[PDB]
Amino acid sequence: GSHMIVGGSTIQPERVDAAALRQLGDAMRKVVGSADPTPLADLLSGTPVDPDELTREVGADGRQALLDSGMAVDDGTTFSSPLRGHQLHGVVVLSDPDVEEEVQHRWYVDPLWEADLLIRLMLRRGGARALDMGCGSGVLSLVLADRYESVLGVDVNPRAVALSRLNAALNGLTNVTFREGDMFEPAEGRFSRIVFNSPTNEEGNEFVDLLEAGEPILETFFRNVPRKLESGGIVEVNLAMNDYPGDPFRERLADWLGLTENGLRVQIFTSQRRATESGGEWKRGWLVVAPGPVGLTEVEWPYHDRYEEDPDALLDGTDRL
Ligand SMILES: NC[C@H]1O[C@H](O[C@H]2[C@H](O)[C@@H](O[C@H]3O[C@H](CO)[C@@H](O)[C@H](N)[C@H]3O)[C@H](N)C[C@@H]2N)[C@H](N)[C@@H](O)[C@@H]1O
Ligand SMILES: Nc1ncnc2c1ncn2[C@@H]1O[C@H](CSCC[C@H](N)C(=O)O)[C@@H](O)[C@H]1O
Repeated sequence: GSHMIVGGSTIQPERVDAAALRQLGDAMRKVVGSADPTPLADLLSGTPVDPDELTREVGADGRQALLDSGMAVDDGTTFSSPLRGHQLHGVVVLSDPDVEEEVQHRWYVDPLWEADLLIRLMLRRGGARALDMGCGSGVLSLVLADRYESVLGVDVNPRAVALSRLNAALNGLTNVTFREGDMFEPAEGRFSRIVFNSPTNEEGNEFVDLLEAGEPILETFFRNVPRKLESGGIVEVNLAMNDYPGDPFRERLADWLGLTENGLRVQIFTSQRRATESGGEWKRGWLVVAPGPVGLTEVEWPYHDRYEEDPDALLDGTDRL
């Protein structure tokens, strides 16, 4: 048909018993991320697999649970999966494979481009109630679930809600809730923790799709953050920022947050930057709202480079700062 097919597959965990899902999840903990792929690990890496082999490893029920949830598809001979398995930070996560923009369905889910990294940037603290805006595959929500009494994930992509729910089910996590909706609209009450791996990269002000929504989505997030955040609470945001001549991002951010009016402390840790036509600058960085002296600070923290060199060096970094 048309070429934008990756990310349109039907995902339906509610079609399977939660016990079957937690068993499949247990099979996945054994083999996903381990070299010399078993049948199940190779299925979750995108290779066609004989169901005979797959059956010996997860059972006949496990084999049906893969088909009924949509984790696998029966060609005729073999089984294939439209998703990819990951195992990190104590959790097992499925998501779409990493592929080029041009073959991305409008419901394509973040293939975990920065999730492992952002999880290492996250303050290791815990508390009452966490929110994960744009939760995608649910990966950030599943991690936070370990140190928060409850976690709410929100995404406007109904495929990502289904996938998030599947992944929670695979890990047998019971304190995680996902809702479909537009930004804060289904997030009732306040939160002691808010995390946002934002849909922003090189699109500037332009809305391109659900993964690159333009600066307007950041303005909405940050304008509404003060009424969503508990006193003493913590916001963390992965984002792309654009500085234009006489028009720096950090100032637009201050207005959105009502920085002085709300008494907020905001630090931006900038990791990558490149000059643009307009004479201004593109940045990628990590923004944290946390308690302390009212104001906005910006530092250079090349955490993308230090990640390539030694990932565990990033643990408790924002705490040290
Ligand atoms: N190497 C090939 C890949 O290159 C691009 O991948 C980008 C990611 O997009 C970007 O992720 C960030 O930008 C997304 C929007 O682009 C946001 O939604 C997301 N929250 C945010 O973390 C990473 N930082 C860097 C990576 N090079 C393409 N997009 C992708 O199709 C392609 O396979
Ligand atoms: N208006 C909106 N309301 C809620 N989520 C939105 C949104 N617009 C885009 N998003 C979501 O924001 C997510 C950004 S990608 C990050 C996904 C996941 N948290 C991870 O780290 O891997 C996407 O899933 C996208 O669907």
